[PDB]
Amino acid sequence: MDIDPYKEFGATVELLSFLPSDFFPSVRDLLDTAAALYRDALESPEHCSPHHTALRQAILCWGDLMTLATWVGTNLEDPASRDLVVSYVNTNVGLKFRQLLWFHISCLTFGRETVLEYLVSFGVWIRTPPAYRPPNAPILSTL
Amino acid sequence: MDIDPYKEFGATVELLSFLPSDFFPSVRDLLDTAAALYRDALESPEHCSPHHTALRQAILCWGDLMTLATWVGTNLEDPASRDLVVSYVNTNVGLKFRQLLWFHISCLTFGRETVLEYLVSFGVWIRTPPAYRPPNAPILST
Amino acid sequence: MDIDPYKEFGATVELLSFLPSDFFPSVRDLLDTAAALYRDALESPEHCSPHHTALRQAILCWGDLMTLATWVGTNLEDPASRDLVVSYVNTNVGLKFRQLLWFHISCLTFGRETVLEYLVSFGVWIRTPPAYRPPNAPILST
Amino acid sequence: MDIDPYKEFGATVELLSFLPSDFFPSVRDLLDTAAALYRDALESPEHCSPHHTALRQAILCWGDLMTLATWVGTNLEDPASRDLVVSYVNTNVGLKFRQLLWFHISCLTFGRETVLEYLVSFGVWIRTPPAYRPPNAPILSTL
Amino acid sequence: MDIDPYKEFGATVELLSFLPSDFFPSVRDLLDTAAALYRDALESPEHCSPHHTALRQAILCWGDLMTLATWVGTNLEDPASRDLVVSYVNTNVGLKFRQLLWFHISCLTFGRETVLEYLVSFGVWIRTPPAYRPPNAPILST
Amino acid sequence: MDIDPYKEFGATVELLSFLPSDFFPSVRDLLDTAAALYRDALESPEHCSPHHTALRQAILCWGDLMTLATWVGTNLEDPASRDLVVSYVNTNVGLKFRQLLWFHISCLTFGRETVLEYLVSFGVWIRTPPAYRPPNAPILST
Repeated sequence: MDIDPYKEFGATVELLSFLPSDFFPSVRDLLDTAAALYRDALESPEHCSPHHTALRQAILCWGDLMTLATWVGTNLEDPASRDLVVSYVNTNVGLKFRQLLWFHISCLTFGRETVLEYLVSFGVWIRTPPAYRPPNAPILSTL
Repeated sequence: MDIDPYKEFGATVELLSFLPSDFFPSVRDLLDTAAALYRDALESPEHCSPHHTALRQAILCWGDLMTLATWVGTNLEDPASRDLVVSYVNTNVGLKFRQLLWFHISCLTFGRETVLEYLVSFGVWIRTPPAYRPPNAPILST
Repeated sequence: MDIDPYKEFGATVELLSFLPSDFFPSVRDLLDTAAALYRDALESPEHCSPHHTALRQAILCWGDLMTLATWVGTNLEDPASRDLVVSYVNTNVGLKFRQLLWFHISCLTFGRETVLEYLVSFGVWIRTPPAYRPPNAPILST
Repeated sequence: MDIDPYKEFGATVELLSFLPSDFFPSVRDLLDTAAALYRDALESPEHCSPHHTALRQAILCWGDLMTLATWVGTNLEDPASRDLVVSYVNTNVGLKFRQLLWFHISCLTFGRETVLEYLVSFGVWIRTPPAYRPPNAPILSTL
Repeated sequence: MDIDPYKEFGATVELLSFLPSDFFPSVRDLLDTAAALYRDALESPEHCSPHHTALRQAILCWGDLMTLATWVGTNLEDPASRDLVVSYVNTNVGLKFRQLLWFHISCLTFGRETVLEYLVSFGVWIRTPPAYRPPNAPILST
Repeated sequence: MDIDPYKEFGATVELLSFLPSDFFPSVRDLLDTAAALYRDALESPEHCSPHHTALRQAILCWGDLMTLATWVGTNLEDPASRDLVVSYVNTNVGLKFRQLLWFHISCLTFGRETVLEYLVSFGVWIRTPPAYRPPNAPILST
């Protein structure tokens, strides 16, 4: 299927793919921010914003995959394949979940337009080769 | 942690526990019905209703677990492990999706006002003993 | 002495005698349906309708007879007596509760106006001989 | 289930539990007062008040348990277990039924606010140790 | 090349894929029903609705393939080839016509507003597993 | 129980736990700041603000826990019990009491809104990679 989750809010998979993997916080850090900043809005039953609506489902999906990881880790009889599967889940699907949760959280915190502007700026920044790129990477804030 | 997927709508997990496991349709069935009725509803410039957003997220998540299954089929040479994992993905993670996708497609077709009443009526129906149980189960329409 | 539980509503004991004993659902079924649809209706700061008050009293009384059953299971070593008492609580005190809880949950879901008519229609249905009896018994909806 | 019957009317199981067991009248006395003061209101089909609505069901439940007690007393073949069961029902569930019926009857007679005030006062009174507690216990009346 | 016959109406090819192949009626049945209800609707001085035009085109096309079949029966002496061609015309080109003619006769009788909803409801019905599937399939009326 | 002491002031136990353990200052320097800055306000009979009452109760509680520890130290002859109890009072609950005192003291000095804003700011700053975050961390100010 040719479906893009971020295409609704102006963002796109091509636009976000420029971000290096090291940029995103760890998934546990994103779920820690989720609680600490929006535990009321997430648990409350109002349709606060489409960002919240997508974020709830994203968090639940990550919960399901975490349960899947524990299931393999505790149940599987082969330590080698056990580690293989847990490491496959924690990294490959990691990237995607850390990216989606980060985008939604950043939108809620900073404004959709602000996040899109920052992402365009970082797309410009990263593609420059090191020898001429500025030393300090772009920083995100609404001012 | 304990976010409830259906709470923000008019149904919940415990409320949706009424409907038996074998009642819900196959994920392939739901996917085909979606590709048939709503192929642009989940591709329009902007989302129209929270149901569309939730349905789209459901398609993404099920696509992720489908690609996981294909990857397992390709990579896990051990036939027993490959069979176990493919059975798990389709029998234990498949039911939850079946439920979510069904709740978000019936809502689009008929609306929450009709789906929530259907979920109450089906509980009433399934609760009666087989002696007095109407042979024809309730079905959605209009 | 001879207080009638349903008299203050639109049904009575003799009126509710129409519905067979095996028609009513299990107390566990009714309890689950309640925990699913009305979990705050029976916990809100103040009661909203007499149906809520009566349903809450019914839950308390059934909880009392459930704890009696568990206590009997724990304390009565004599297996025959333990079996007799557990059978009694669930077969002779269980039917009356099944009836009360059903009448107070269907009223909440659909209202007295629909429950009383359903109880008349079911009498009409059950009264006909099997030759002309419609195969599909009447069921509540909307 | 975490349900409290008296919580609707301001009363609570914690609030009423302070009352000593000897305080409540015998269950037969409560059912004698029921008739003598509210036989018309109980038998009449109007929803006079939520107190009446709860009281009708409470009386019917006690009737059912009385039938249960007679059933065991007359039918059971073992006199020892027969007496055991009848005494278990007449005392343990007694406390609860004598308490509930007493609360509803007192509310009907005296006013919900008056009963709550008296119950708070008796909660203060009973918790005081004997050496400093007043000799005469609080008395209930609307004045 | 890829013109869609139903796109200009409220249904499509993928949408009409829900209804099983054996559900649609025989071409003879549809032809007779047409000769019975609409014999002047497809012969009036001028067309009244696009449904009439499309139905008339369908009759012409099916007449062309009927005459092809009769010509094959007359001319192809080889019994095996004659049997193969007559089977093909009625089993592989016959289903597409059955579909088109049915969609254009039900639309005339009941209108698109009723046919499109019927096609969604039948998908919902057929999708449910046999365990909970209502024994009586949905049918058009009024 | 499930009472969060910060629940009233806006914060939560999880929100303050969103900072690392070692970040909070020790009880000693913290109480020295309290005494240096608001002793006259803490000793005054004026409940000028809820923070004053909460802090007043907190220091008294910590003192009660310190007196118990000292009594254990002087009374118990066993070195093992003495060491374990004096550590347990200091390390296991020291973090919680060090975070409770810090919240109130910072709230008084800079204002509650400043502390709430700083908590989220620093919690977000501690989780971003160093090469993509300002080298110097945030600090309270007015």
